[PDB]
Amino acid sequence: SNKKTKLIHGGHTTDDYTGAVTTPIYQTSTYLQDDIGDLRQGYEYSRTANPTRSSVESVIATLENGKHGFAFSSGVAAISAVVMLLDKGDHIILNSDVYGGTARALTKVFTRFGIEVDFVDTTHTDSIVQAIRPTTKMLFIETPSNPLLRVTDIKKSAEIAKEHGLISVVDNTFMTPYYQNPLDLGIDIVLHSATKYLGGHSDVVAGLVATSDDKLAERLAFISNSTGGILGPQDSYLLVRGIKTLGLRMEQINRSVIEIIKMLQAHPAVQQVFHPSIESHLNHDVHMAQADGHTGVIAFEVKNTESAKQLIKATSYYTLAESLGAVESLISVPALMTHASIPADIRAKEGITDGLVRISVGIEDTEDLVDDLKQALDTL
Amino acid sequence: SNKKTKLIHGGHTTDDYTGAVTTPIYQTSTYLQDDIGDLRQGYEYSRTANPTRSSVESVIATLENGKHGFAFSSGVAAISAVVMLLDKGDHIILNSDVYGGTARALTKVFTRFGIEVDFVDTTHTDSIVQAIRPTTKMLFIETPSNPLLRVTDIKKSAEIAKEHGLISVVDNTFMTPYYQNPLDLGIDIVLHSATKYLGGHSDVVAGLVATSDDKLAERLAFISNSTGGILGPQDSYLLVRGIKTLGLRMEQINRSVIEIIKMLQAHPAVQQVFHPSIESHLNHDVHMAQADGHTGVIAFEVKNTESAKQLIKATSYYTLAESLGAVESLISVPALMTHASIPADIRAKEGITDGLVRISVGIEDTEDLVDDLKQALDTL
Amino acid sequence: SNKKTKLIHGGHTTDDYTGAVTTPIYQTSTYLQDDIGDLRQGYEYSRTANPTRSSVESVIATLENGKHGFAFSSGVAAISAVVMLLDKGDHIILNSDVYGGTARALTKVFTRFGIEVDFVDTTHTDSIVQAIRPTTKMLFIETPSNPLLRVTDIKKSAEIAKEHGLISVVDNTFMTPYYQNPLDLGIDIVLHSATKYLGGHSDVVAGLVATSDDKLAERLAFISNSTGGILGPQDSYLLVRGIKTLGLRMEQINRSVIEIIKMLQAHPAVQQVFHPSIESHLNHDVHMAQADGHTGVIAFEVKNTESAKQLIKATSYYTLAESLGAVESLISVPALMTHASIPADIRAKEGITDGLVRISVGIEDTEDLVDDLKQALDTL
Amino acid sequence: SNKKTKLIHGGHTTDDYTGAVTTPIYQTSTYLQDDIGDLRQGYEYSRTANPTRSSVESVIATLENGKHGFAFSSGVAAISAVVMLLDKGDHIILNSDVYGGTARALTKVFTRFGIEVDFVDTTHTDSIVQAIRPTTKMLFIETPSNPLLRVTDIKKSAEIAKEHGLISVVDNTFMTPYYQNPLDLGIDIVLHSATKYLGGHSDVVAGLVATSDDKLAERLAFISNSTGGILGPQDSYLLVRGIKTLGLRMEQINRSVIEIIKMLQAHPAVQQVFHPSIESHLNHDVHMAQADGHTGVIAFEVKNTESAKQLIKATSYYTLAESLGAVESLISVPALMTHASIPADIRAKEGITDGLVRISVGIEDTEDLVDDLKQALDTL
Ligand code: NA
Ligand code: NA
Ligand code: NA
Ligand code: NA
Ligand code: NA
Ligand code: NA
Ligand code: NA
Ligand code: NA
Repeated sequence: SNKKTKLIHGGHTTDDYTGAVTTPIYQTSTYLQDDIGDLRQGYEYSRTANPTRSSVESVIATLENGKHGFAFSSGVAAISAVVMLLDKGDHIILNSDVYGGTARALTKVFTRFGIEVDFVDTTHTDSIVQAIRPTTKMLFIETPSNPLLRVTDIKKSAEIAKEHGLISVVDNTFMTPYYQNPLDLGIDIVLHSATKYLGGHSDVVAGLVATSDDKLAERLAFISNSTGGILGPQDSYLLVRGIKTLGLRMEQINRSVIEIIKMLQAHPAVQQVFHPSIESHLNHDVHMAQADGHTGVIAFEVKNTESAKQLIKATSYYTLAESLGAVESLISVPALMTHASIPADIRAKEGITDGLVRISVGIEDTEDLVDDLKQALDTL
Repeated sequence: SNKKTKLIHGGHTTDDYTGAVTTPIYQTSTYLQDDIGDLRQGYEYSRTANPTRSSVESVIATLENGKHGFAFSSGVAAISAVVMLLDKGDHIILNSDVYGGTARALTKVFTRFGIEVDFVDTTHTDSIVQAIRPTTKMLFIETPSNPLLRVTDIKKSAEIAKEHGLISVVDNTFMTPYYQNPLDLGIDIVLHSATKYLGGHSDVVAGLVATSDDKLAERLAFISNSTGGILGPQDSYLLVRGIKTLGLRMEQINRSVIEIIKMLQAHPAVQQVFHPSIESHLNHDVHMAQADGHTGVIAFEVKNTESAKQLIKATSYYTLAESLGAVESLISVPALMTHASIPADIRAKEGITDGLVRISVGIEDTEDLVDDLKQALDTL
Repeated sequence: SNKKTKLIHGGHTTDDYTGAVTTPIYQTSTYLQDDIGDLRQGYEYSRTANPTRSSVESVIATLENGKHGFAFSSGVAAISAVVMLLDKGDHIILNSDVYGGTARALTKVFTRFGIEVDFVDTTHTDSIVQAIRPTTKMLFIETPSNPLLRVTDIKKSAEIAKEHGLISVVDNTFMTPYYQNPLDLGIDIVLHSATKYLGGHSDVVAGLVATSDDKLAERLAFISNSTGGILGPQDSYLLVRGIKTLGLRMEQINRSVIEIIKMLQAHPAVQQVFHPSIESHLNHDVHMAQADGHTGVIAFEVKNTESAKQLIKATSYYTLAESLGAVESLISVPALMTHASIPADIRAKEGITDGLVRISVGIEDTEDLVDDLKQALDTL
Repeated sequence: SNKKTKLIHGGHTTDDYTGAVTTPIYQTSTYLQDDIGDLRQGYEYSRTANPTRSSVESVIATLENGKHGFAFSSGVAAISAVVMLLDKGDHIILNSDVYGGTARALTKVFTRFGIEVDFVDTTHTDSIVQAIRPTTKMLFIETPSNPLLRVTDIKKSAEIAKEHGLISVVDNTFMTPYYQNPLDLGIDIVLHSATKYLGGHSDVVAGLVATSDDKLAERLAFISNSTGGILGPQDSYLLVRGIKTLGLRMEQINRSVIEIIKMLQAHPAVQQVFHPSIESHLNHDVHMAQADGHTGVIAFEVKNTESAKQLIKATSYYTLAESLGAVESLISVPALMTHASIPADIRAKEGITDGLVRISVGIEDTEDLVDDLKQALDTL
């Protein structure tokens, strides 16, 4: 019925054979055949299918109201699988500030295979309509984006994509299936870095893909079986286990996000704050129309580089590390850690100022996270 | 010094920190930074590098006398990584009977990205010289091949490749590093389905790549980090553990192979036998010059389909399943299980007769495997 | 600072060496010594100590405000370890309705070693004072108990134990460290079946023990090293990971418990309800004085056996299985599943009527659990 | 049929449900019941039984020609389980130089429960007959023993035990089921530290017990379920996997043992050598009559402490660590590492001289182990 219930009882995460209430870990590569071609339960070679991976795939399919799930060895492997639906000469539109790893994959790997890529500001959907070429076959959207959390209208992107015969894809990592279901809004394919919120415990690198399209599912399965970026059984198990608490975690993260944003907007040592919950944020109405909660990623400006470094070292409960979506709260400085190769004045142009801090809110006590960040800001 | 010693003491498979005599399993995605950019031991994000994966990579690099190792989520992911060294318009030569999954990847995935592929009979190396085009950039060789175990001269293929500016690649799965070291013979890149002999226990799907070329290594690392077909830490650990016994396993397998081949050549219900140890086999001299042992895969002809099915069901110690390189002995019928989509008369043309049986010799008692197969053959 | 924060940042659950933000899994048995007696980081043999087990032990010690943690292969192994602090001729007081496995261990195993055991109603602490013999050395208390949730005054039990020179022990499984800290109230030793709430995901059988007493800790360590009921590294890792969400899980469980109890008290097909939150419950004041939340175990009477079976099969979100403390809600009938060997009229005497149902509330949506149970009750 | 075959095909180590050729890892604690009391495949709570543990138990039972297997969290937990077959006032005979952990368990833990223990020189079996008291109920034998490898006649010990109504137990760790089967010679119970050869890779701490006695099996199962020293599923899986190569490993170890002993007997810097293969060894005939191979543990005298330390640091392929039975060769000095608490002159009395070195032969190349040890000895 309701979401927290569905997280527990949706999908196939028990053992039909023994009744084990958790998915068995099939640390195995091949399977007995009773006769040539007779598969006991459909399995014959773990790259093609493995029952633990199948359990996690059924989970992501159920949670996104899709029909088919796919588990890859990482988020970028999921993305490469999806991009491989295209041929040389095909063209793909991506939102202009898409994830750095996504941009790198497209422009430094797939353009060598004749995939053409255009980055557009999808915050106005007519931008998409202008960028459509006769060779465009895919529209690829993150919402909200990193690290400034730009929101893209998912439903309109889906309509545009259908009208022009495009495969629509949403990287739903930041929102998770708990808050935003792109397939329900007409999108062809939804994907996730399960490395982040879904696994939720910073201990699995994994990607997940869901679709309701039988033909797209068949092509994805062919690509996964032929290029082989499959998730292993132990990581699939840890993913299923982590997803059990997704709702509780995201709701705690959201309570802290609201309180932390109040604090940041009030504080003198903080200028601009980037988050879709702020009513002045571009397309705040749109986000509210397509999601019923918020991501735990916030960005905000302090004065300069050394204020940011001071902030990092003054906090007791914000940890300096890569990734987002941990049980710990994480802090980072994009201009030094993710956008450092970009020349400084294009960084400034894009809003990636030297004092832009990104935090990924964890599940610590709300008041502790507010107080710790505020006392650290008070030293600036 | 000697090979069985090197299998135990070569590579980094202990913990410098605690002294643990086995590699710790780093079931983790990200890493604390003491300062922005200060990595404690070089780690920052598990897709880029993970210390358990690093342990297995150092093992494959050491065992092939290379400098750089790479661990992928499967053999075909290793192969796709290597093929992605090429650009649209580039051309690759493969041996004509290359692994079905390899052929499928190249002709149904990578040709859509403008990679051109030509299959040649590399058992005569001048075939390679004839097939070279101005656009050829890669030469890809399995030796010996599946399921008829054709041998290709590795050293001459390396010389040819160097003279024409080609990246040379050997799929060394069937021989393993214990018996055949392509990098020692001038090959640029060696790869493995570690799913088979290296893991050795039918419980990991994985690929491994080694090279001595710094620039090729840098490009492989970039491709692995951007397309993300990485092996997880638990599977890397199981790989290291399985490789410990590789020498003992391969030597037992070889003792049984010699005895089983004597039996098969003597038996009336058996026609042709395919294995590089037979002195009448094409390029037997070449194989002996480039390897100091044998693969555990044998193929042999019985009369027809139902003799093969009878054989399978009469044996007590040969198991009907996909894959090769298990501790169990495995039996299969290519014409029904791996070449069934090919029309019957091209199957016959290629030697894939309806009675061609393939066995992958395991580590059971030699006399038991000889006796069990012979008594099963005696029922034909 | 606050509890949800302490769950994330308390204890040692990162890797000092690589910075890995999760505890490495040391799947290892022994450790290199640089010189005879020189242990690099204190490890020499995994039974004596293993760094993953050490991580989980530091977690349980921190969460109970103790000094020493111990991880055993199960709850009953923790209990046997603690009972082995005694010698033949020593006497132990346990609360009269203690866990069936505990009772069985004491009366069918340890009495054969000359341990004498007396069961008393500890809901009145003067019962303890009456039962003290000159040979009594241990007082062992669960609060609240299974399946009728009797509450025992922990602080008074501690005072009594200190005055008469007894080792006081509390089985704190049902409350978890999130809600009840016996060591803070003077108890010598606190233990847990981490199989239940702490692991929280029905995928680890494990026990945990914490103490602040150096001498008791030394004796426990000696017993653990000599009788060897240690938890393995993979299970220790899964325990640490599960404990991360303990607070969020228990708080969701508590919201549903309050609402479900309102429903049960209102429903006509339900007679008595057993839970310490009910103000009419014996020692409700005491529980509130020693805990700041509630267990997720509830018991309640329906009419008879077949009403209970009907109830079980009418619910969609209550699962029929052993154990408690899962993410799923669990349902059971003690008179058939845990007290079936007791004659029927002593069952009735004790309150274990044929219609007594026990539910362990999970983390599903509150309204779904209320509605599902109520609609199932409405069919009676 | 033959032993290497039985290691691969004996026991239940595949999945009946999916056909998976390796045992699934049931990382689970409890199991769905279709009706109260209806267990789908006999499982209801993982402490009582877990299907991965059941797989390893069936393996040890098959390999020792027993009927019932039991897997414990360590060797000493197996031993404590077996000792708990006794009651206060019962008396147990152990061989005089039994494992230090065994001696410590008996004399410092179980004597506090009224178990009486007598150490006798079982190398003459009439010693056993002299030590029998009216209260003796158990006879516990290691053969060969640590670190001087004394041999005890197993068959005569069994006859003696049966005639006087004693439960006979053999710690068969050093020989493994591959070479010595005590149950075949009349022994009631056989046990193993699977931490050593059976797991074989220094990455599992575990114990295994096998018996053919239904009543003893029922009592062991009751003790295991009530005191809870169970092996977890991941460790059970790693045990099954390690046992696959037991025969190949032990045979390599034995080839190196023979050659190393020739070297040691010839070398001037080496005095006495302790190993049952030497024809001058006490009860060499007896060992040959009850085993068809040898343990990989050897002890030998060098001059003094600093010759032993020099030896350790001169070898390249002998590793300084606790335990025995690794793939690596291990070296140790009992007088400093296992017998250091014993006063020096009783050490000398027992033969534990300051220059007594113990090596556990691994699976490195034979000639490398001979040459490395000899060149290290040549520096003395
Ligand atoms: Na939505
Ligand atoms: Na649709
Ligand atoms: Na070679
Ligand atoms: Na070279
Ligand atoms: Na408390
Ligand atoms: Na105290
Ligand atoms: Na024997
Ligand atoms: Na017998």
